[PDB]
Amino acid sequence: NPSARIMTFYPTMEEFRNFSRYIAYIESQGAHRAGLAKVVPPKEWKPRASYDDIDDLVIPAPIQQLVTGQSGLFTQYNIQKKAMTVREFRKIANSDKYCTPRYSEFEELERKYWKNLTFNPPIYGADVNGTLYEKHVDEWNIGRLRTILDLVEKESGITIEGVNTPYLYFGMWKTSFAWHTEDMDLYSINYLHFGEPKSWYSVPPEHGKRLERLAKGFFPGSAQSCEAFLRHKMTLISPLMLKKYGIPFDKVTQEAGEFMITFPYGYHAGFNHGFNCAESTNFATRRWIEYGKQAVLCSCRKDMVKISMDVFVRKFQPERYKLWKAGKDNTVIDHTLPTPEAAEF
Ligand SMILES: O=C(O)c1ccnc(-c2cc(NC(=O)c3ccc(O)cc3)ccc2O)c1
Ligand SMILES: [Mn+2]
Ligand SMILES: [Zn+2]
Repeated sequence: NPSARIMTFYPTMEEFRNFSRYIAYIESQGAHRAGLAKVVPPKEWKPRASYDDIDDLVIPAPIQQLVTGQSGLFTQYNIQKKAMTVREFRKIANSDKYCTPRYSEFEELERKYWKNLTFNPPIYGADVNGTLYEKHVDEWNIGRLRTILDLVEKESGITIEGVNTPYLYFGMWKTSFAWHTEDMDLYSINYLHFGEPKSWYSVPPEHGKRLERLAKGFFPGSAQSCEAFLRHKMTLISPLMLKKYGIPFDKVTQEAGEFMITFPYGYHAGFNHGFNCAESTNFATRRWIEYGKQAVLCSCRKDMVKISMDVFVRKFQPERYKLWKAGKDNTVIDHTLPTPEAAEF
């Protein structure tokens, strides 16, 4: 994939069953070079009978997103509100003061997003522990994907919420997620159970460093106070600003019933079009490991997702364990190489 563009995939039912092999397949197709890929499951597939039980479900920690800034550069502050249900949230989301506006093309909605970002602060029901998969769904079950990230709980019992456990995200119009790569520069998977679309922007892993250089110029106090201030997931940067400073990016809209897959060191951001609900978790492959080892983490606060790479290096790269543990493994990552599990392809 020489243009590092966002690809879309339509696996048949036979290809869909083994998750790790399909991930490996799309990397042999170079999907990973965009940092983001969309996957459309066969029409024969569905993760849950109906979404009707849900109105009684609780959102423990609703977050009100207040946004300050101007001229393409914004900082998002997350004011926590008090708990509420899906029935309550849908009421406020479809309300006349928070609902989606009418529009022609997508480009129109996008303009309205970047123009009104900082007015009428919406509520985002984020980080809600839980799944909406029925127990019998055994293909692409975000709850139990069986990838090597499962080695983290198997050898230490540590469950990191949202990372090796699923998260549910209830959004309304204009709720967004700031520019970030995943914790420990992992993969993520995101399924949009129902409702209005979710739009995404993405920067190819091979240019992520350019985005960081730009971000440290725009936010010098923040750069100075943390080795990786973007992991705070508070920074929004408009596509025009990226364009103006010559950072390659791509955009995609995810509609209900479709998957997004993000790749290691793939910076991404986006917003919800209206009331919807999405499930998300991280995962890993053998290719992730070197990213794992070199990832720069937040340096200024505690309770930051940090994962011990020792177990991974001992098991999958034993020849370099001693060099690494002694700090002499000066390996250099090539963002275009696909994961070794694609030797089948
Ligand atoms: O909103 C989404 O659906 C979305 C899409 C893609 N990624 C995420 C995603 C979100 C987060 N967290 C955040 O964006 C976040 C922002 C402010 C906080 O105080 C705490 C957390 C951490 C990793 C992620 O992968 C969120
Ligand atoms: Mn993310
Ligand atoms: Zn920090």
